[PDB]
Amino acid sequence: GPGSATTVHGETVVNGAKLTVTKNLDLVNSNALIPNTDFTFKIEPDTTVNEDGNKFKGVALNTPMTKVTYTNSDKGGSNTKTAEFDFSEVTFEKPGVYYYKVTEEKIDKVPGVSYDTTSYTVQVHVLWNEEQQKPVATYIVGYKEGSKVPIQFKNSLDSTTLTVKKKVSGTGGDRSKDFNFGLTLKANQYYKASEKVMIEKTTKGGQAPVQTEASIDQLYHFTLKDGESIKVTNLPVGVDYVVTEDDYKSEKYTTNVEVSPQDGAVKNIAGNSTEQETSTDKDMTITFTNKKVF
Repeated sequence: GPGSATTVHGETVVNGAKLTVTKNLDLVNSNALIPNTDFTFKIEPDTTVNEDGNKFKGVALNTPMTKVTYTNSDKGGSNTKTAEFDFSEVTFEKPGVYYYKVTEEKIDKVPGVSYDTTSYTVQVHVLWNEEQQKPVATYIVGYKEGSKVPIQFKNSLDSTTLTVKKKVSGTGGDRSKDFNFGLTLKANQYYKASEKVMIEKTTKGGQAPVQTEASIDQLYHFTLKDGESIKVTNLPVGVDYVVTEDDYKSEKYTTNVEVSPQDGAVKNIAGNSTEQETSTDKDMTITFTNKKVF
């Protein structure tokens, strides 16, 4: 090489018959749990092409779908995964640019996931190869809306919060009494047993909010005084749950429950426990009112 420079008499080889598809899972809550699921990608001959001497409709692949898989254990990781399409076995009859469309298939929709609807046009440049004595997929160019770009799909993972509050009313209500509660989050296919969600308890005085963890499929015990709350801060969407307060009728309390989703319709339950609710993308506030009079 010139002076102190170092000369490499060739290059790193790129496989011009293979196309990488990248999945980026975009978390609205950076602490979100990662659901067990696939993302599927399909490649199809582009029908919209004007078939002249150089441009061709793509030749259909034998395996026109590929996928990436996510599991609960990916949490904390990069949340980027790759798959690949292979064009090496595709028989091209003549040199040309062969056009395909690459999309993400939203077949099994996961609660709280927003699916990328991007459609990439992919040009497979197929050049005559003197060695192999045939037309060969030589390089691949993909583009979205007027820039040649790596093929990436970006799916968004939303999650939610559940806030449980205690309110004491009546002239007989003890505002310094601790009421006992249980929270159960039920496991499903997306989020298995023992995965943990984050819980913050706020008390009304000088102490800062306290952090704890609750396991899916495991009863979580907590207490609340009037005007205190807990908040599940990274509750996944699609998760069934029950909140119950102990029975305080023998201590002369009446208990009612208010189930209030953010922009939704408030729900009043005379009694002691929520139904089995299912978490949605809306923040849920559940208030237990304990009333005592003379």
